[PDB]
Formats: sequence, structure tokens, C-alpha cells
Amino acid sequence: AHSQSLDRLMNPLIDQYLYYLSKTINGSGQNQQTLKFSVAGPSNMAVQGRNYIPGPSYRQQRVSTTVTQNNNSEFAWPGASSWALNGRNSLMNPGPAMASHKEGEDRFFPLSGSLIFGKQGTGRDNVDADKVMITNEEEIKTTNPVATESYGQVATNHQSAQAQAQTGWVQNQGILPGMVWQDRDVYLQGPIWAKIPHTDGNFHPSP
Amino acid sequence: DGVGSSSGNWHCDSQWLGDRVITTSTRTWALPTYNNHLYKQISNSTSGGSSNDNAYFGYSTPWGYFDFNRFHCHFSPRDWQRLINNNWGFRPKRLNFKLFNIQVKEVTDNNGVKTIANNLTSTVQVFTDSDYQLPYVLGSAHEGCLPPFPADVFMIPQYGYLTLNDGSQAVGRSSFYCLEYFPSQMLRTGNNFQFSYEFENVPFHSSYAHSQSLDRLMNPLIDQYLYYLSKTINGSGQNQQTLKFSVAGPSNMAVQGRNYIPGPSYRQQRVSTTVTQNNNSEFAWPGASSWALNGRNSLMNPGPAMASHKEGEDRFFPLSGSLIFGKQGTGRDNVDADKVMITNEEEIKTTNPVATESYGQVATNHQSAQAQAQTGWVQNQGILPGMVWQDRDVYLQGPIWAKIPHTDGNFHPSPLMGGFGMKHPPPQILIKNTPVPADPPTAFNKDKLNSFITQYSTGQVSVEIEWELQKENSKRWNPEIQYTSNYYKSNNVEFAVNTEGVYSEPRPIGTRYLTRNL
Amino acid sequence: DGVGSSSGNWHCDSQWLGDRVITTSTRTWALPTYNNHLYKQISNSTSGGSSNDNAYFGYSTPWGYFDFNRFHCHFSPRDWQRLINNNWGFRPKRLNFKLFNIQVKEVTDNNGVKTIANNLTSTVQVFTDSDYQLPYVLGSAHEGCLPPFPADVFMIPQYGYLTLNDGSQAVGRSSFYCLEYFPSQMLRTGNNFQFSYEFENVPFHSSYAHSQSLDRLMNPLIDQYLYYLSKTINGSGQNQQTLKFSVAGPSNMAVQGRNYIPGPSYRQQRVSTTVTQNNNSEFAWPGASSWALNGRNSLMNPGPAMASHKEGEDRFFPLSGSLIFGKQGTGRDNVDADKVMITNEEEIKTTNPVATESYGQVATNHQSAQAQAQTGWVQNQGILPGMVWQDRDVYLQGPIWAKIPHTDGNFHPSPLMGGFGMKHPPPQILIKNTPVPADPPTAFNKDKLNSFITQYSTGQVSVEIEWELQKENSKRWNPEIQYTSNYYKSNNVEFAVNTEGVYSEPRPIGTRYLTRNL
Repeated sequence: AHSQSLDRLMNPLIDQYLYYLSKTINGSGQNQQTLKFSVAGPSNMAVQGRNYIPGPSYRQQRVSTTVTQNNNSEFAWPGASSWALNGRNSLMNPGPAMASHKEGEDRFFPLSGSLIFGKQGTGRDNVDADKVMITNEEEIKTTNPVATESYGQVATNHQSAQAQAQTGWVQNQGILPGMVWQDRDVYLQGPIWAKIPHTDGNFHPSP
Repeated sequence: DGVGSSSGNWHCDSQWLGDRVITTSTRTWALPTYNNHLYKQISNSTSGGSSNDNAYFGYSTPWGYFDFNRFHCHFSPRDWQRLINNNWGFRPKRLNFKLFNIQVKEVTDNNGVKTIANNLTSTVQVFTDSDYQLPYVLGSAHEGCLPPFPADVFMIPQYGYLTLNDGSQAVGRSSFYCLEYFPSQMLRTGNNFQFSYEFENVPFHSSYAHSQSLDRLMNPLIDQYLYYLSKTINGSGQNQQTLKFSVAGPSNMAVQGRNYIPGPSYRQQRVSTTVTQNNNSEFAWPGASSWALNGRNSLMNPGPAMASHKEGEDRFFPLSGSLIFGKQGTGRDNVDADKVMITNEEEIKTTNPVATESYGQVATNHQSAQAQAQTGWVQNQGILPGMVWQDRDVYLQGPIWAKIPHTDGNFHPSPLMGGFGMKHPPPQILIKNTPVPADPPTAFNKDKLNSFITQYSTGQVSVEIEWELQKENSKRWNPEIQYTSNYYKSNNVEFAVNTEGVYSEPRPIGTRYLTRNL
Repeated sequence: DGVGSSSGNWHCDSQWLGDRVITTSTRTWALPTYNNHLYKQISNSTSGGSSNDNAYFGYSTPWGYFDFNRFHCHFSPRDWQRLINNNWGFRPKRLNFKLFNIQVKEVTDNNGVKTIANNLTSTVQVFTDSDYQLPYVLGSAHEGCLPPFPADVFMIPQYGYLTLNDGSQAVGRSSFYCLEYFPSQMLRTGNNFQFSYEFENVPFHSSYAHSQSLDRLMNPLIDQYLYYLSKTINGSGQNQQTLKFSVAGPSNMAVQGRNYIPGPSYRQQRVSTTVTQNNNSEFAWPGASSWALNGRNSLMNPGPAMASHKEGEDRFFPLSGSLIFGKQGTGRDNVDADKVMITNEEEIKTTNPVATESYGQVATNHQSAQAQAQTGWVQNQGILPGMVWQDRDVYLQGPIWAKIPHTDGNFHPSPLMGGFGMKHPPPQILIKNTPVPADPPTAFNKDKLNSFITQYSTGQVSVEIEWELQKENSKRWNPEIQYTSNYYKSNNVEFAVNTEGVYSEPRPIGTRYLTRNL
């Protein structure tokens, strides 16, 4: 597991020799626009320039183990992430490797983003939570985005004197040059290998 | 090899040997004693609290480190120009580092009367993180590199690092590193240090701009043998549908079939230099593009390489899509536009999409007798087979290399801030003044000593790097664009010293001047 | 080899070479001038009187000494863990010691204004007690060893010793040793010292816990071919005696015949951590187990290795049957329970009797028609042929070796405080600043000079030890117990530095994690 995260790789004692836009307004009131810049320093790590960004994503629905927190409706298939192949839909499962949940919210898990084995003697259909074992893909939260979260935000317009800046949520993000990530962990009860399909192309054919 | 003998000479200059350039730089440094000889735990908590996006946990150490990960640490502006105007590419190959003429001084302060003397028997410790076992701090665009001007005497930056954090707290997997738990060379004045490093294979940085764009690669005189849907209606009125096709010809290049498409994107907000055109509100962070990692948001900066703006709209720039350096003497906070220098990523508009624009449009439904065709804007587009692109340019004041994170996967690990990515980049070089205890009590005491003779060291550093050049081989008839100085008279010389003796770099300088076909 | 040349480098780290581990540590020390360059007689009399049990006679010398007889002087916590979780045993083999980068400083104090300068021509004397002719002071669990954290600068402890005493007085056989009457190496800054030592054959320390107990070694499915007396009475009433025998079977394991019995014991008083359960009286010394030597009583501490308590009663501990270290920063006197760390000798309950319990019972009479059978409790039991036992565990903060007293006889000379016993352990290393006279009178005087230039020295020490490992070879199917850090978040990292720069070892760490059959 990584002992440091992608967004925390700098020296917490020195500033960058790079600046960032810190103010677009000089204070409330009419025509108060300006452009103020500041040095990206230890005091504001979130804004620092970085060479590498987190791996790809494909947002999964978030389900809770403490049932009363889930919506009172059937969403196992309706609210599930999926892909289509020649008119047929298949559950995106387990999909891209992503962290199972944010810090501490251990009661949460992606609808079909992790592997779940059955405990000894567990039945075949409609078995309760306590009779199954859900894997926890947490150690990779240092490089891979969280499965039940958005990858981030992007601008969606041209802010101007008349229009305000707008952002939209990135629900699924394909590979971008500069991305870095970890692959799904392997388990004692898990599979070992897989046959890479014989095709013209593929990307990082790790099962 | 003693007190009265120099342990090295001043080597500073470049040699152009055809397909290779050898830069050698010497600077004289100063190293204070950091942290009172202590390793200290730090967090956004010991920093005076903060927001979650800025939370962190780590340690500050009593060590300093050498950093020369910026081009102007090796290239004089004149050399950068020679490089820029005559080669299509370049890359580092070998590196040779030296530390010499060490002088450890002892400071005495009695009744405000301060005095400095040599402490001949004192040592300085040095070691290289050859196995990358310490958190790599270089390549995060940090201050504290060798100064661009040879005459400047600089202070060595203090080393510190970060591990896993949950707010201002540590987690089970958080790592603590003690640099004393590393073998290091000890040297007294009269001793010296040195080592060599081989750059692993890295592709040449493209120091050229394309002389043609991705959408304009055909023969403007011939038609394709391919057709395209040109009419779905025979004219206004009821039930006028049809299907008419036409040959993709010179008259309609936009529609022609193509083998390669523009690189990936991640839309950035567009900001104007002429302030009155911007919205009257604070959108520096709200309207900024970002990514999330375990609940924390980080500014997508500088992000994927994209053109800074459409043709002519030079007053525009991506909110955080380009690098911005400060002009000489510029302050640290809320500095005005005129006191900063914003890089212009324009030359790559021939292959990379514009940062403040959408990648394109895609259909979002099934047009039918009842429904009209609908399209949506692609605000961010990941890699697609067939994509082609250029990487961020590199600058005289910019970074040179970066350490590619050791992970299961990555894609085109070229540092987003620009430069050469490497799994094993030049190793970190750590240095520290060995602590010298003051007089201890004459009765034993188990407590660690906390009373030290105040000291600091100084000496010279030498960095020699061998660069490989990829020379131009163009058959272009007309002259090319070249980086040049201004002919017009002026008060000071560009890239020279002040009347106060202050060296200053008037503007950023990229490498994309020469051209090449696609 | 002069004033401006380092006389050694910083070596600090470990190498795991399969069946061997090589630990190397470097620390930087400080040596004051002890005792005003005088040998002084000391006793409980010059100490301000005392009780007879604390009477003593000896000498304090102007010499200091090096001590690295604690595991954390060589193993980083991470290494201790690697050792602990993967080997069934280990032991030292070779040792290499070094002293270098000596700096002798002279302190001047005129009108309170203190100033420190180098005294280049001054020397420091060093020598090893290779023939064990001096009283061995190491292995008495004394403070003053190399600090566990590499960055800590430590003060060298002062050497002193004791001989025979009769109250505060000496006896004819009392010995006086002068360390100047030993050849010693003299070194000025620029000179260094070093030596090697071979550990004599010592058994591997057992870094495993047994996966079965002495009383549970049979096959739980088969009976023995041995019988036992099961009935001496045929039922209540007059003259109902008989003799009925039964086969010792699975149903009655307590009665089965066995080939080996539990180790020796010496009952300790039982103390509880939840105070309200203890008697309301002072019994720290009164109720303590002890031994007498020539009229003087000494606390039996830590005594024979015995299990700290019965199953589950974790709140209990033997009055002085286990080692207790202080937490970081804990005071010297009457410190509360929460500021100390009490070791738990539990893993050996599979073979060693419980410290706070009786060894067992024995008959004390001849039962007959008139007298009933009687038993008595065995409070202390010496060795018996057939006994089997484990020795005290060793800890990261604990001692490593001890000198086996040179005597006609001894039994299983394994140091009771834990560790490796040796007739010829690592020799004592004595160091001292050679006295430098102040200006003497210009007229001869027979009296020994008593006016000296005040001085102190400082330098580096290196200790490299080669350890032999005995790797695990278990056929156990289920996972083992392993020493691990806590997953849960927290303010500081365990075994790391503070926000004040204070290194601290949160808890004691034994070696018995892996298991092995009996």
C-alpha cells in the first residue's frame, strides 16, 4: 500500500516557484474585478501544481450496510452502473479499480465495485448481508479515485461580464496522459490469472 | 587534502560538441542548522488548522538538500537560445555532482556582540538517496534550486516530507523516516564529495512547433474517394426527407475523413487579462477544474497540455492550465497581473484541443420522425485510439525532470508540469551540519543533549550534465521563427544585471521555435 | 590523517542476508571531565548513611565508558518487527566498534562570559578491558547506552565500581583499581580507534511461544496402558476402605503419567493494577520475595522466569517478577502506574509455573487408620530431574548480554534479566579526556597539580553487530500471531518523533510471536 498520496508529494516546508489565481474580485460591490496571484505554498497544498493525477473512474452507486440509510426502493439493477454490447446490458462489475469509500465511512460500498465471496455454507439466493464477505478496496485510495464519488469538476462555459463561471461533475473519466493508478488487489480466495482476449487492441489488460 | 588546500576548482561553462552539449555549473552555498537538530512532527494542526483540502501530516527534518531541477541552473540564457533556435529535440544523458571547499563556521554571541570563527574539526554529512527510499521531494517545482546567475550565493533548502493523513492525524500505514538511519559521508574542511548518475532512456523533448495542423493534412487539390451525408431534407415543407451524398473535396475540408484526431482534454475556465471582461464575482476556486482523491479536492493544475486560447484571443488564459512564474522581486501574496509571467501554450494548437473550449460534440439521442437530432458538448475527453498530441513545453525557468510514481499502472508518464519523467530520476542529495555539543554537565544525565554550539557551513557545488541533441533537418524554403533579443534601446540589458546588481529574467522562454511537418 | 580530515563516516542501517542480519549504528557522543580528574572513595557513608541492606564501598573514577547493551541500540523498531515475526531464534556472532571524528574542546569562562574553542593538541584516552581485569559494570541494566533514536546526541556515563564492604568500611580483600595502570591509546582530533570482538558460542534465544502445554502432550483419543488409584473408599460409612484402579484416559488427563514436569519456581506476591483489590497496607518491601547474602537482603528481582498470571487475570503481576521500563519522560521517584510499562511474561505459561502461585502440593505425613492424608504447598521448588522450562523473554528496550560470574559452579547461567550469558562478553570500553594542566607556578612544588584547563570532547561511535538467525519451519496450517502497528488513526505515529522532536517507544516488545510444538 502506498505510504503517501498523490496529492501530498511535495515538501511541506518550501513554496513552489509557481503562482496561482487567488482573487478575481477586490471585494463586494459593483465592478470589483481584478486578478491577484499568490505563490502555491505549504499553507495551500490543494492549489499546488502537480505532475501526476489520479487514475480513471466510472462512478458506482453507494450502498450502506446499515440498511435504514438506503432509499426505500428497489435499485439493485436500476441504479447500477453498466455497459452495453450489441443491445445487451451487463453490470459494470467489478469495473475499474477504485477506493471503496471515503475516510471513515466504512459502512459504505460500491453497488458492484468490489468482489464479494460467500461465507462457509452460505446459500445461493437472496442471502443476508451477514452471510457474505465484501472485499474492501481501501489501500488504493492513495492513487485511485473513490468509486462512489465524482472524478472531479470541469468548467462548462466561458465566464464573462454577463455569465458566471460554471462547473459540472465528471462522473466517468477515461485515461489522460499523466494518470497513475494501482490495480485491484488479489485475495486468498480470489482468481489468479485470466486470458487476455485476442483482439486488435486493449489497454492495461490486467484482469 | 588538508586545511590549507583547495578541494576543488570553479568549473562553469558549456561545450557544444555537435550532437551533444555539456553544461557545467558551480555555485557557492550556505547551510544553516535546521530545526535545532530535531525531527519534528508537523500537520495542518501544528500549522494553525485549515480546511480539509489542505490537511496534511508529515515531518520536518534537520537536513537540507540540493536541488538543480530547473533549466536555468544549467543553461545561460545565451545557451538556451542556441539550443532553442537550432535543435528539434534534446534530453539529458549523464550527470556529475561535486561538493567541495567546505568551511564549517562557529558563531559566538556574547552580549549581542556576534563573531564568526572557523571550526576546523567540525564535519558536514552528505548522502544520496540512491535507492529512492526517502519521499522524493524534487520535481514538485519547489524553490531553493541553484540560482540562475552564477554569482549568486544561495541558501540550501530544508528537507521535509509527508505521509498518509486523516485530517491532522496519522494512520497505521503512515511512515516515519530518520535520515540518520542512512549511511552518509562525513567531511571536514579539506574533504570533498562527488558522484555520477546515468539518466535512464527518456524520449527527446520536442523543441519544435508543427508547420501544419491535424485537420489540414490532405492534398487541397484532390477529392477523397469517400462520400458523406450532405442532405437529409429536400427542402422546406412536409415529408421532405431524403438522403443525398457528396464527395469530400477541397471545397469542404471540415467533412473529410481523417485517420487521426486531436489529443485528450479537460475543459478549463477562461479568464481575461482585461479585467472588465470577467464576471464580477469570486470564481478563482469555485469555477476551477479539479480532481478528488479520498475526499480531498486538488486544483487540476496544470493538467493535460492544451492550447491556451483560440486564434488571436491572446488576452485569454485557462484558470490554471498554464505555468506562471513571478517576475524578479515579486511578492508572495495577492500580487497584481503585471508582476507575474503567464506561459503561453500556443504552438501545440496544431494537435491539442483548446483548454477553454469543448473537445467537440456527440449525438445524445436517436433522431426519428418524431424526435430531432440532438448533440451535447464534450467537456472532458479521455484517450481514444487514434489520438495524437504534443506534451507541455519546457521553459528556461521550468522544471527538468520528475519521478514517475511507482505504481501498477500509468499512461504517458510525461510530467504534466513539463519535463522528462523517470522511474529513477537524479537521486536526492541530502546534507546536514553534524551537531557539536556545547559543554556537558560534569555529572551524568540520561537525557539527550539539547545544548549545541551554533554552527553553519558553506562551500561550492558543481553540477555537470551532458545533453544529447537532435538536430534540425528541414527542407523548408522560407526562414524560421527564432528567439531573439530586442534591437531597440533600453535602460537595462535583457537577462543581465541591474544597477543594484539584481539579475532578472524578463520573460519565460519555451523551446518551440523551429517547425516540423506533422 | 590530520586536523582537516574526517576520520570516519556515518554508517547506520541493517542488512538481511538470509540467515544473518547485520546491524550497524552510529551515534554522536559528548564526554565531560568526570570527578575533577580524581579517583574518589565512596560508600553509603559518603552517600549520607543508609540501611544495612544498602551499604556499600567502592570508587568513582574520572573515566567514562561506552555501553550498547540494549537491543534498541542496534535494531530499529521496524527491524525488531522483521526479526520477531519471522525467526524462531537468533544470537550475536561478531562485533565491530569504532570511535572517530574526535573533537576536544576547551571552555573559557571570564566574568560569566563563557566561550568554547577547539584545543587541537589535546588528546582523549581509550582502552578495552580485553582481559576482564576491571569490575564488569555492563549488564546491570544501567542507563547511559546509545540512545535508540539515531539523531539523539548522548552523554557518556561515568565509570565507578564496588568491592567488598563491611558496612561503610572496606575489608582486607577489598580491591582498588586504577585505570591509568592500563595501557591505553591516546588520540588527538584526526586520530581514530577501533576493535573487533567474537561472541563466544551462545544458544539461540527462543523467539517463539509453545503451541501446546506440558500437561497436554498426549493423544486425546487413546488411553494409557497405565492405571492410577481412583478410589480409597467404597462409599460413606464405617470401615469402607478399598483400592480401586482405573486406566488413565482422555476423560481424565490430569491424572495421566507424564515424562516431563514444569520448571522451577520461587513464589512472588501478587499485585493488582486495579488498586482497590490490594491490601490497605505498605507491603512493597515487607511482602516481597528476597534472598540473603552475608546478612544483607536483596529483592529477588526479576528472579526465575515464571508466567506473570493465570489465564485472564491480566490485571495481576508479580511484585518484582517482571521487568518494568518507564515511558518517555517518566520521572525518577514514586511515579504512577500509567507512567510505567510492565512486561508480561505470559507466553511461557506452557512450561513455566505461574509466579504468583504455588508450584504444587506434596504429602506431609503417613495417612493411616487414625490419621488423614495431608498435603502442604510448595512455595519454592528447586530443579528436579525431568524439569523443562523457557527462559525470560528479551525486549527491544531490554539488555542483550551479561557476564557470567567467574565461579566454581553455576546452573543454566542464562541472565535472569533476560539475554545471553557469557564468560567473556563484549569487553568494557573506557574513555577519558587526558588532563591538561593550567599554568603552573614558576617555583617548584611537590604537590600534584590541581589546576586544570576545563575541557570536554565529542565524536562519533559505530557499533556493527552480526546476528545469526534461526528461521521458522512450521507446518501449521492457520495464520500465526504477528506483531503489528495499530490501523486506527491517531495524533502521533507509534515509535516516531513528537511534535517537539521527542522520540518515544510506546510499549515493550518481546520476541515470542511465532509458535512451535513442544
